[PDB]
Amino acid sequence: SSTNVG
Amino acid sequence: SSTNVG
Amino acid sequence: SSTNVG
Amino acid sequence: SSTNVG
Repeated sequence: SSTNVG
Repeated sequence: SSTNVG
Repeated sequence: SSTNVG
Repeated sequence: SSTNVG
């Protein structure tokens, strides 16, 4: 899984 | 899964 | 699954 | 599944 917040 | 917030 | 918020 | 919010 991956979570990316710019 | 992936969650991307610009 | 994927969630993308611009 | 996918959810995209511009």
